[PDB]
Amino acid sequence: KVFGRCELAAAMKRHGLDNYRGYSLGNWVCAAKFESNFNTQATNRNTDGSTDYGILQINSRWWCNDGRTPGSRNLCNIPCSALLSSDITASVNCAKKIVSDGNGMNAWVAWRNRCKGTDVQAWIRGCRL
Ligand SMILES: [Br-]
Ligand SMILES: [Br-]
Ligand SMILES: [Br-]
Ligand SMILES: [Br-]
Ligand SMILES: [Br-]
Ligand SMILES: [Br-]
Ligand SMILES: [Br-]
Ligand code: NA
Repeated sequence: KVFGRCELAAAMKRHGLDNYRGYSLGNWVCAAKFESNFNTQATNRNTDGSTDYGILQINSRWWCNDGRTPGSRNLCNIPCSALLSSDITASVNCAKKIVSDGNGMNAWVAWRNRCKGTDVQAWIRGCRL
């Protein structure tokens, strides 16, 4: 599924992501835009053999199990395929764990490079919330 901007904002807010760990809704939408372009089915392979999955591009090296990342962890205790569903519940719960591990949203390199320090409120402007 490819979300619209305000559609994804409302779904993130319903799942408790707005202001989670101090990060306003616009930060999460911005990060979803540049990680996946709002597409739940997005996947990308990394050079070390791990793969990133879903709306927020969660890495198999640490967070989910895809059965082809030797030596990796499964800290969200989830199959990586669960992060590709049209329902964002699994991706949101895992992101909550990732953002709480000490480095904030700097875990998402596209957030640090393309969202951090910008006018992130523009990503929820004009949405009915
Ligand atoms: Br957009
Ligand atoms: Br594995
Ligand atoms: Br393969
Ligand atoms: Br683990
Ligand atoms: Br949803
Ligand atoms: Br933080
Ligand atoms: Br915001
Ligand atoms: Na893994």
